[PDB]
Amino acid sequence: SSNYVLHTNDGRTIVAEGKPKVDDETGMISYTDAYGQQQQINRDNVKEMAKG
Amino acid sequence: SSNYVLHTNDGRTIVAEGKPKVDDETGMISYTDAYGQQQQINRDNVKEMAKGK
Amino acid sequence: SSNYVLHTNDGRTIVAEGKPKVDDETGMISYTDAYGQQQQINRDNVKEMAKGK
Amino acid sequence: SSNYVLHTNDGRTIVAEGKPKVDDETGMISYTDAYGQQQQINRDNVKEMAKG
Amino acid sequence: SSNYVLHTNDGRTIVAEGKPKVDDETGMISYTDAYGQQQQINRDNVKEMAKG
Amino acid sequence: SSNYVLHTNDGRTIVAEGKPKVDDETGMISYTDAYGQQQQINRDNVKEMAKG
Amino acid sequence: SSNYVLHTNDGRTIVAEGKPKVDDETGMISYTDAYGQQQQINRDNVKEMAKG
Repeated sequence: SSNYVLHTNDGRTIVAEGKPKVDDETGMISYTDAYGQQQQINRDNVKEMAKG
Repeated sequence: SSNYVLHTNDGRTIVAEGKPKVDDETGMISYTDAYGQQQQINRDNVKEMAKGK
Repeated sequence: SSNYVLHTNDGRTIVAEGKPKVDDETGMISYTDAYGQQQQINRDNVKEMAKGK
Repeated sequence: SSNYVLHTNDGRTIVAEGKPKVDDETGMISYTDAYGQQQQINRDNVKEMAKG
Repeated sequence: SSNYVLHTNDGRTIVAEGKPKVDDETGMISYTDAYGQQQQINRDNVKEMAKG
Repeated sequence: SSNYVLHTNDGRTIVAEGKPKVDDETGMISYTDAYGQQQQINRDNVKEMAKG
Repeated sequence: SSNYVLHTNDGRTIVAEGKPKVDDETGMISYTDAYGQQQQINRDNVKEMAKG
């Protein structure tokens, strides 16, 4: 898939390898960063998301 | 479909191609912008929107 | 149709034609303004609502 | 009638004729004021409520 | 029965006759005070509760 | 019952006998302290909890 | 069998032995720390989480 770009509410821009989605087991937004590591972020700190 | 205009708490005015709707797998408001890029925005960052303008 | 007046948390009063209601597709309060335009407003920005003119 | 008084965030004391209740269509607390007009107030703006 | 004491976020303690419970019609915490009068308070204004 | 140690957001430590859990009737975290008193605390004021 | 790292609001970097998950009884994020102790932390207090 194409990369996705997340904009945090703390001024950061994060690249994800695929579409970030809520992990029903944690309630947080799960994604894979550019280094291929699985990450999760509090949804309250995610302002926007763009495909590409 | 008629475009919608969203106003964010950040002061931005954003144009969507169709009615923005919550995406069940993200919990955020999903839409496609005027440029055709698929975007999502936290509902807490949306102040209001209108159908057309 | 009965009109409503929405009072926002930012000092605005908006006239609605028909009772504003939560739109499950967006999670925001949906209504039609005095000009026939469909609008949506974040529930957190709605302080009170009065039925009438 | 059953008379209630709502105490709001901004310090107001509002008289309601009949028990105020959430309107599931709006998610807000619905009530009839001392003048017979139907009112609705955001739940987050209501601090306390009392019969009297 | 037994009394309960509620501690609000505004530095106040209210005595309740019986266990306060959410009134599903209002979404607030419902209880009967010492005066035997029906009272309701926004859950966001309740810090703690104790059974006396 | 096994003890649990709760830490509030305002920096206090509270010992519970038995696992604290949400009381569906109040929406708050319910527990019995080490001294046998039934208490409840607003979830928003609970930072963390540890078994032991 | 991979470990996880939780980043909290107060700048803590907590190692979890296993993927943290919400506990339906408390509504908080449940996990086991490096010392084998069962811990729980308010979702609102977790900024991010990383696998590795």
